[PDB]
Amino acid sequence: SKGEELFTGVVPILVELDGDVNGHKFSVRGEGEGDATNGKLTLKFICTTGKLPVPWPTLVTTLVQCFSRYPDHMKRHDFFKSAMPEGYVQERTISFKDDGTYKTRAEVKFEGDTLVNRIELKGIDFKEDGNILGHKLEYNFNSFNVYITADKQKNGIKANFKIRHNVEDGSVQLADHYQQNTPIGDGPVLLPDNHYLSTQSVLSKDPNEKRDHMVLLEFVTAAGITHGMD
Repeated sequence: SKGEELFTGVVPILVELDGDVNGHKFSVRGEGEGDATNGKLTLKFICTTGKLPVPWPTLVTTLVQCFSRYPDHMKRHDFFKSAMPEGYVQERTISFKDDGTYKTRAEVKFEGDTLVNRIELKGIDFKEDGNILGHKLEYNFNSFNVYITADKQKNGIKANFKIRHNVEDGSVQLADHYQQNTPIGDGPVLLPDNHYLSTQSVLSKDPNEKRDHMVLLEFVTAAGITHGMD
């Protein structure tokens, strides 16, 4: 790509999310930076409307897979960077087992030198005293493999995967993710062979921050392609 060239160094990131879950309206803003060469990013998120009405871990996947490290032998399979700078639309349905559903639409693109993720999230049918609206989820995350496939009649990619959030009573809350990404612009993109993204996330708190917030460190490497060396 020349989309690839845009990620050779450290890139500033801005994330803005506008949310509505059972009529609770909220906003989140995140800032930090990404380094695709090492598949690493660092971000701090603030709930700008006050107290966040859902648990922070439930928003992680919604809150820039263009910062994945693709190994050399797999560069031909990186849709996310090939869509830059014009970007891509990322849509999900996140279905919480025995509870509500989030639907998300985001545009991920450059605005000047900053990579921007701008999201709208709508959440419906949540149980007012279930694990989500009742804040019964632990503050932690885990590592996941996200399987990527080429959209079979169209010009983007797809992914489905399960996130498992720990609940405070020792159980797990499932969040089944269905994802589609499609380019904003018109010019050629890379359509990948089947592979996956090996993802790891660590959450923390800033001892000096008294707003409702999440600090996040993430490492993401692509894997699972046998051919393309030398």
